[PDB]
Amino acid sequence: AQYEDGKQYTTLEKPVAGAPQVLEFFSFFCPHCYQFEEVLHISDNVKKKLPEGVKMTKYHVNFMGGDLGKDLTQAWAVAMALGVEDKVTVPLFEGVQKTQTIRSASDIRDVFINAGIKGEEYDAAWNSFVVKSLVAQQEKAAADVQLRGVPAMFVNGKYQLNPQGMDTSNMDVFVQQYADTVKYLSEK
Repeated sequence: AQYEDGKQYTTLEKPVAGAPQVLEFFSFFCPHCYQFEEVLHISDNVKKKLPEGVKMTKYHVNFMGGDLGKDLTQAWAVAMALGVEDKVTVPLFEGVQKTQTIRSASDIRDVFINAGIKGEEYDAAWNSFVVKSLVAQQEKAAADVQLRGVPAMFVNGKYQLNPQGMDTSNMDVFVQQYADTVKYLSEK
């Protein structure tokens, strides 16, 4: 067939019940994740081709970057809670990987402040139980699929995207194949 298990995607032998429809994992330390997000815009091109009624979830992971890595998972929880993902994703990626000006939890906080989130409102969220449960959600979702590398995308807790089975000569063409594959998997 045109889409083949083991080629553009794989099937989890241990499917995850109640999993988000489309679930993407990343780390702000992850070089291919910087490419995915800042250069290829995978999340965005996938979303624009998703069927009606299929929602997209994106979670951060702990297993890169040690202590700062965990701070970033908590910061991403804050971003989700406040709904400012689209204001902090670029400066967090560039702060960690481009300028390398993010070295501490305080430096992460600076990104949100510069983006216009008020200090008290960031700090309140950071220390909130709603953020603690969002951190838990992120950790649980990664645990459920035994996650060991990023970037990664999962559809309905059953299928895992396999971008290595795709031509990267042209970036535009790769992105649309990736997006078309997610849409196909979503209609399965």
